[PDB]
Amino acid sequence: EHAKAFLGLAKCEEEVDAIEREVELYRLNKMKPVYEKRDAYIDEIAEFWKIVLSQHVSFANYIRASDFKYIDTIDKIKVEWLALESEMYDTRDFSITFHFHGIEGDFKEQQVTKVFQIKKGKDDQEDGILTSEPVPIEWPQSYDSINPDLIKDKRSPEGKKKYRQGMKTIFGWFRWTGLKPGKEFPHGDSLASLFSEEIYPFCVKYYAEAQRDLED
Amino acid sequence: EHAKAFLGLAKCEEEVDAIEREVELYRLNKMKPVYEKRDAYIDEIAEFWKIVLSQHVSFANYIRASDFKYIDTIDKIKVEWLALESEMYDTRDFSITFHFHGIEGDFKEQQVTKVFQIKKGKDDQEDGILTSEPVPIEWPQSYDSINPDLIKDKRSPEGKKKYRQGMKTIFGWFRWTGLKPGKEFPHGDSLASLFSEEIYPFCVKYYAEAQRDLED
Amino acid sequence: EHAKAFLGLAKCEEEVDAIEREVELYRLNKMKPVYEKRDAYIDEIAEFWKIVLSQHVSFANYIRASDFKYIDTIDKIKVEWLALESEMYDTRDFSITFHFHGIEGDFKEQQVTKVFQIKKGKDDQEDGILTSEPVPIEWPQSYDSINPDLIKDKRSPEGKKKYRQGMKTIFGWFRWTGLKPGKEFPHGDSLASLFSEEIYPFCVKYYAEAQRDLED
Amino acid sequence: EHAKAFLGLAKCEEEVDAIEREVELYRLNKMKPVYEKRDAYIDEIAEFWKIVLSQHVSFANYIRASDFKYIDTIDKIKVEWLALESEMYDTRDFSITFHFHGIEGDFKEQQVTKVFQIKKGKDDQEDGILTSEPVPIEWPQSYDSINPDLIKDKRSPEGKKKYRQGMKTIFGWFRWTGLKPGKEFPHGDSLASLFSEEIYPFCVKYYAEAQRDLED
Repeated sequence: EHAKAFLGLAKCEEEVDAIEREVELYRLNKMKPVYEKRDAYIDEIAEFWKIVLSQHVSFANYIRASDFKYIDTIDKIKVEWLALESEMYDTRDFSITFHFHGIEGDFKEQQVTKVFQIKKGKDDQEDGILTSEPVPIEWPQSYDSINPDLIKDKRSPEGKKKYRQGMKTIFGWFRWTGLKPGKEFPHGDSLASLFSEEIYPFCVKYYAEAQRDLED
Repeated sequence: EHAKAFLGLAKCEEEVDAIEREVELYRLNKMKPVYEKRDAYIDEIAEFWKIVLSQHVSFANYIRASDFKYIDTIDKIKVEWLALESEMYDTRDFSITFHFHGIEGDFKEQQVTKVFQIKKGKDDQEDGILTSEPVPIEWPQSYDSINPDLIKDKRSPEGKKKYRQGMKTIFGWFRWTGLKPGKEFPHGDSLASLFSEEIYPFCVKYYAEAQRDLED
Repeated sequence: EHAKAFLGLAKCEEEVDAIEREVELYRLNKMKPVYEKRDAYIDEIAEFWKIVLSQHVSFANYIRASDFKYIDTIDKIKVEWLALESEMYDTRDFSITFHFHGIEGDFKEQQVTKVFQIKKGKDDQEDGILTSEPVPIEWPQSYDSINPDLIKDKRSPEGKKKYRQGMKTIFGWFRWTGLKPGKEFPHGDSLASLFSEEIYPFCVKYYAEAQRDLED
Repeated sequence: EHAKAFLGLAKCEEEVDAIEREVELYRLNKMKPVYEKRDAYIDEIAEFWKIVLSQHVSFANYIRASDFKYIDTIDKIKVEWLALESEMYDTRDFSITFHFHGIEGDFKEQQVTKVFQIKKGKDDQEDGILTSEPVPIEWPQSYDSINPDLIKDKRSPEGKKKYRQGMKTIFGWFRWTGLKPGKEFPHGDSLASLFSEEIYPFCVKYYAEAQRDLED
């Protein structure tokens, strides 16, 4: 009845995995209402996101300094976890919504939402990896020369170069999917994790740290 | 009403911290019953712990190979989380219970339990650190020469050396407290964490890995 | 006897330290002529440095992406080791010389050299740490608002902020000394090491890697 | 022109590689005589190696604490670099010689030397990796049950287990070659590097540190 034991143990492991999911759902449910309250207070501080995003340590490593002109117009960010809507979603799946104030003559005021979900390929310990769907955004006027929608050739030496430059901008990240390795915005996956795991949850601590450095 | 906002945010952080604790209690409560069931099956495999303990990668780094003779007689381990009994305990606080089969003429069959709880010293980010109380154990006959209870001098060059050698054995770990840095069993705290965070929860995975290496 | 031995060993360590210096001098002397030859070939490839600097992995982490506009105009870099000129210099001491092509009406074409030398503070094991002297540079026109030489106040909340922003640019690095911890360009020392230990010696390997990726 | 330049740079890299070898030979030649002098003084301190080997931080991670009984009898270690004898040897190639005092009726007093040399497999960047030849050693009497030369079966479940246990002892390391990955003493290569790069060169610093702790 070592047999019975082994069979029993295998089933217990499965129950452990089920428990971890139940625990995570509990956490996400309880946190949802507090995030909504927090977000409401955030809306009362006009320059909040601009400050936080410029303060983060590694965020800046992902995007050309050129983009910051536009990143500075972000005045709202909201993350929502998809597993709260349906149990068919992995606990790590989420949507992220940005609002931009825009810039006269260059960049339209607009709201955009992107969705990220996990998938597995089997083969290798792989807990599974993030994927996303491209989502439309109206690019800044000045980015017309590296806009993939305006470049006619993108197959010529010059066109190919312009194309790759655009895909390396923040706007190229919006059409990231994780399904064409080496052909999309680099590390779109790690950027997404930065948001769900660091930036959205601890933004206030980042803001405080930034306002602290104003004094010394 | 940035003021109101800031005050509101500070309170929300506090609620976050409360939620994390509530989440942890939920996890520990749900897991308790599964651990009891698992443990029951473990009891049916006589050499389980001996195998697991010899299999772990880093456990061996903590104790003289000499001790393994006695570690091999362990036939039962149980961890219990104190926060389940009272909310005055930190979520990380726990008791650990060992049973030894013993060895004829050298080591008595016996059961011992040690308790670990967190404390903070303030000063430094310190999430707080583990502490424990010494607990009595009957040492193996052959360890008489480095037994702190039998060494008369322990202040002479020879006595001091014998004393330090005994405190570096597994049995010296049992009187570890974490309150006399540099004078007790080295890294008693990290060893304790090995048990609560790795060895007890994932013992089955370690056992399987060990039985897997039997084949190649 | 044991005495004699210990004195002998102490002297041998001293001889080891002397040998390490002798070995380093040999390396630097033999390398000097090859660097000069190599540099001559480098001068024939106009966009060399621009490409290499944009290619390095961690260089970008040190400076605002804004600065790259100007970093891209660097068309010459030369490192020389001061220990070759005098034995009073530590083997690690060096001068670094930059030439910038400039940008009409924003940034003047110019050549600048900075010197770095080791010093010790004693106590802490410290092999000793880098120091430098501030060296004058004509800042880009567009950097006028965060130029420490043009800010009148720099003590008001706005002036202090503008001042700190300028000191965090590449140009602020040029007045780094390592003598006012926390008040100068962050990690000026690690940046200097990047140049002497990685960028200058292995630039060609970085360039190749960059040209390798340009098609992919 | 550009052609000429590229050919010139390729040749300069080759010269760099040649220089590194020349520098290394210089270092090894100058150090040889100091090591001989130092070793002579080391021979006058009977318990030197025992203390040093028990003191090293990570050495212990490689071998069963059981082996220390025998490691404690080492009273002499000598490393020599083969590149000093012939230029056909890589700078990293070396021989290592141990002398053991032995233990009456368990372990014979004896001297053993092993040789390590680099080889390349091509493709993977591989600077090339260490290889060695098995060298005969008379095993301790008590290790008879896991001695590969005494196990008759080593193909039965018990024999296979005994065999693998022996190959994981320090004595199994002596027949390591690096030519049968996963079937020989684990990480024999990293252990060899520990000796040539850390233990032999800095033994004195380790000894001092150990004598420093002996009072604390």
